[PDB]
Amino acid sequence: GSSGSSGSPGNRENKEKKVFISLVGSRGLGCSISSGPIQKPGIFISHVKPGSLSAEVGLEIGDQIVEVNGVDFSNLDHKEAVNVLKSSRSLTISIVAAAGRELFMTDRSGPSSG
Repeated sequence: GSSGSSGSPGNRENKEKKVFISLVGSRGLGCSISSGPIQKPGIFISHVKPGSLSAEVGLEIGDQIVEVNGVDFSNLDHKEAVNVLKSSRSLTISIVAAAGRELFMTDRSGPSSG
């Protein structure tokens, strides 16, 4: 085997990241999603399991789901966002890299069993 590619670079972005979650093989999502208020409605991650479909991508608490597989998760629900999330295996989630991290960061209570 012998083949090298330098590829053509050219990119400049930070916010709004695309994370594709694949529900195949030995790997199942293990992150919790929450529902924002009326002022900040949406789908935000609450927790991420170690070695989950979200952990693999490096998803963290705050990553608000604004889009999923080209879906409008900016006004979805915990049922619609889940149904759509459970709709197919492979889905392209578009987070804003800890969009609403303050929705959780703000004070650290630390629940036991929701």
